[PDB]
Amino acid sequence: KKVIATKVLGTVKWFNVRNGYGFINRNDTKEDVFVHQTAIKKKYLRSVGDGETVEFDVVEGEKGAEAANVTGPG
RNA sequence: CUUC
Repeated sequence: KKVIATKVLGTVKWFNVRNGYGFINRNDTKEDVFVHQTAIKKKYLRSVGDGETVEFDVVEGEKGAEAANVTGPG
């Protein structure tokens, strides 16, 4: 729930619509960050596409770092 | 709901 970073840019590595999650690779540190469908801002509402550039916050989830408030750049 |  704690915000670790804000307005981070990254590239969607993959996002699986069957399982409802994927990973975004941060452009600043080159680390993958977990992203759940519920963390994506508005059929497949709340999805992102592989290869897309997104902007997001990084928070500390139960299981480590995850994306929050995932939107288009800007 | 953590590398499909």
